[PDB]
Amino acid sequence: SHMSRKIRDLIESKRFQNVITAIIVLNGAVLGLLTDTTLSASSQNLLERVDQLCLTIFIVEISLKIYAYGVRGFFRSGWNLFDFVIVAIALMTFRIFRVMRLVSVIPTMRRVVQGMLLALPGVGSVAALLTVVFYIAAVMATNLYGATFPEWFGDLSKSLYTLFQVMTLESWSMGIVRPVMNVHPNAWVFFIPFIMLTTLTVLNLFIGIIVDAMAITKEQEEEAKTGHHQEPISQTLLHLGDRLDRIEKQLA
Amino acid sequence: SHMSRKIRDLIESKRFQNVITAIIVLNGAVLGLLTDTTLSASSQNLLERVDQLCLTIFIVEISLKIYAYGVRGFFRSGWNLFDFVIVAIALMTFRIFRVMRLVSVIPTMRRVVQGMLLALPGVGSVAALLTVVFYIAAVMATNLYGATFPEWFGDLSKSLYTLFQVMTLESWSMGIVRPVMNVHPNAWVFFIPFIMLTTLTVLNLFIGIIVDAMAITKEQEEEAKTGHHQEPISQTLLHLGDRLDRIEKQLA
Amino acid sequence: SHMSRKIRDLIESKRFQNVITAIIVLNGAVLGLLTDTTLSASSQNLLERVDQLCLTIFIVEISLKIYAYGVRGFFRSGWNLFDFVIVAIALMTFRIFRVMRLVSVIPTMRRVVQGMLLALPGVGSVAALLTVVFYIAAVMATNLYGATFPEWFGDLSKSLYTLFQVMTLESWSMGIVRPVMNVHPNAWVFFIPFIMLTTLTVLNLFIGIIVDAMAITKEQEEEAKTGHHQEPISQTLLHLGDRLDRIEKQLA
Amino acid sequence: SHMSRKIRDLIESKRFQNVITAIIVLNGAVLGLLTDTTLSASSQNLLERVDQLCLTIFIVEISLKIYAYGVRGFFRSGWNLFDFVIVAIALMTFRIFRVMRLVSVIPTMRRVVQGMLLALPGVGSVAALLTVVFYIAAVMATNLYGATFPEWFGDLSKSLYTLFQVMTLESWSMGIVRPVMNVHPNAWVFFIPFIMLTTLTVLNLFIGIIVDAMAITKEQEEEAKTGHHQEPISQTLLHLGDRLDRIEKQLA
Repeated sequence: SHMSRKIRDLIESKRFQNVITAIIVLNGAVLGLLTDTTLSASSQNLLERVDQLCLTIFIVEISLKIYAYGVRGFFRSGWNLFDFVIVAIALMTFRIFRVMRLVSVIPTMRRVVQGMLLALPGVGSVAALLTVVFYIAAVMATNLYGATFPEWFGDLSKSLYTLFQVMTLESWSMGIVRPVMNVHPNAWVFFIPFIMLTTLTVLNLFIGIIVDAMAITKEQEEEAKTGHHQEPISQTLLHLGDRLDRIEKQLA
Repeated sequence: SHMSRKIRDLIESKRFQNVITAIIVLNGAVLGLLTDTTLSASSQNLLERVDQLCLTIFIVEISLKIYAYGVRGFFRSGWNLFDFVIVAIALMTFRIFRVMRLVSVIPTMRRVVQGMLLALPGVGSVAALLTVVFYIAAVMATNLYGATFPEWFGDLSKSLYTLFQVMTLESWSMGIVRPVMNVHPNAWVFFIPFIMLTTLTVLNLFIGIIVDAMAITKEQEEEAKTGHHQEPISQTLLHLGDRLDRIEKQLA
Repeated sequence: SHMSRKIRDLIESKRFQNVITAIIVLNGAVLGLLTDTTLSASSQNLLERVDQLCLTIFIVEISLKIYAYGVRGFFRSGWNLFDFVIVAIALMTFRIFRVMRLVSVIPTMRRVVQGMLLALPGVGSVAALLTVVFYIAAVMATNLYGATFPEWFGDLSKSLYTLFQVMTLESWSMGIVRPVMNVHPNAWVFFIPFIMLTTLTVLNLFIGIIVDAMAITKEQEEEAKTGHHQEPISQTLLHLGDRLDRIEKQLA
Repeated sequence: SHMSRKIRDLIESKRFQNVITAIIVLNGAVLGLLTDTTLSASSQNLLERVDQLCLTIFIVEISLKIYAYGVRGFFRSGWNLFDFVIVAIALMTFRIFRVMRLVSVIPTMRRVVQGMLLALPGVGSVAALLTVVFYIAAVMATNLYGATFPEWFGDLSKSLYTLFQVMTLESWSMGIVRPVMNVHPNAWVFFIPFIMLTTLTVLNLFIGIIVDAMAITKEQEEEAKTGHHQEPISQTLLHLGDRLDRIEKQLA
């Protein structure tokens, strides 16, 4: 009650954030050392104890939190939920995903991720268009080339894999298209438009994400620092037409 | 008449759009399953029936439309025409192109495509410049390298293919230019400027398309939601000089 | 005199521009057909006559021009000069460069090229920085790797070639850096920073050219259509502070 | 005193800058000629003398400077310090780094570098996010693939190297992922998301650096030319609301 409020003053301090950070890093360094196959059984045992400890400190932390905010208002944050699952799941195979908590706990990092997630809706149609082009290209490539080139095109899955490699431009010619053209001389009529269209569309997708993500993140950094953001130049002129219509009705 | 108007209320509903969408997807899923060579004759027969059905539902749809708008005002839309050809052509070899109708029927997808098409005119000159550079490079590479490297440069078509691969940077050095230089030591004087100029110009082309397409699509999304778009800051200041010249002539 | 002025009305017409264009294309198509080694001697002889003709029409054109403007005011245009050299040089080895005249004669194409040239000064320092990084990297790579990898690094020229290939990311790892690391295990400490720095800087160079070129070309298209361009929003507000300081000194 | 002030008039002249530049270039040309292994002992001896001379002229220069500004106000500039270390270090293995002084001495070049350095803080979080993704990916790839593919993934360092190559898209499929999938058929589920996420994030990182660096450098070029820069449109409208609130309180 006064307890509830004094704990939150802990939870929300600089020093406590620094301590959870330091433990994420330590847990991460330890999962890193464990990839090393040459370790003694004792070394591995130790490292596995440091990990147990790290996981334990996280349970407390989360408890401190589920308490000092209650079940309703902890689980009202996606980051709390994510922190929750991440930690809880470890009480039941890629443990190293725990290092993602550097993102949930460091606010400037969290704001980068939020900008990117929030940008995803407005490129949904560019992405769907890419999806449709892939699907169509993969069906045609399977029918065209599957019998003569089955490792690359022998079924839909193979085709999609190969076309993704082709869109990334990786050995698309020496490794895929020239060998195809030795058997199907006009295959460039398929592959060259595929490349032009997917590279255009994937860059549209990337640029749209990045331009929006950056604008979102920047507003969030403003709000977090000062409680508000910059009004769009649009509003500034909208509102400049409220105070000019009034200065003209005054001026009569 | 009241019929004409009640059908359009169908045609233009949310639910009917959802139903045509669902049938495109189904037709697409089925052309996908058909790429699989291992299918029984019965399985193939069935799938081919589902496709026949899908095509049939599309004929009705289009009929519902050519009617409820008349021959003049259906064929006044490029999307209707495209839908028309796409569907009609199937009554006479890449059927999977029918999945492009996800674009013509879903409005946010249609607006992405429209932005891109509408951006094409204003990069026409950058594209023509790329075309001219290719043509010249391919003539020179044929004359320079065609006799000693005929698989890559033996004729104009070969040269253009190879240069396109070179502009995409795919094995341009280990696979093409170093082998060329073993016979023609100064060939880097050709290939390195080619790469610098085409990569600059193709990126100019891509960026111009994308920046314009995005601005067009965004206005179209505004118009579609609210019947108008944002006036350019330019007009907002143009018009701010109409109301400032009048507030100064009032103020005398 | 009235002749001078009536010729210019030819020179500057739409139809005459279309005719010079058509001849450039024809000359280009013919230099293209000549790359084909299989041609009869008669075919080659003919084609070579069409080229002679094309060159001749260009001499007239230029004459019509050097006349109707005089030696001083023809050679006052870089495009006229370029047209001049291009054509004159053919009266004394890459003839196909004549197709560059599509650029000098078509105004929208000329404006693309002008934007790019005019953008070059303002990226001069980014380019010089790239140059310095290359030079330093190539000296170090020669000293580090020249004795053990002389085909790639054996002298300064080899090094620069290889590093250019490395900056384009072409086989930089499977083909160059992994083989280097088998002999020099820490070579990634050289190559990975090289890549990060040159890819950052070359993209800075590209983006700077393109952003400026596009703004320049767009002003030139405005001027060419209407005799003026859009004032920068800056001037529009500068000038909005001239008419607001006067409306406040009026308002006293 | 009047000496102090007359020397600075040297130090800060155009001609003296041109002379230090010319000596950097000469020192650089000479370290370049020295990479050549075929040189006589006399040639090498000479070149090594030209370098000794170059280094000597630099000691004077720096002395002229440490004097005419004093120990406090020379070492108050990062460029002076950099110049200082660079030159002093040569009095005790990559000498060619001395050519970096073209950057410290030429002001437009220095302003390019400053924009880039100054842009680094505001992408710190995007970079940290890339770092975290790498670290996690490398731990997982080591555990997943290290035993079956130890040259690429056998330990954390190997994994990071390979993943960096994969993010650059260099042979990522023909050279790494297809061979991995022959043993681990679902490995595309790891590698394809890795590529999508790192290419998105590294481009975010690059674009953020470049957009900021260019805006910073451009303000610095303004300040250096005229003692001030352009006020942000924001301030121009902020301040346009100071003079509109006063013109409305006047107008009462």
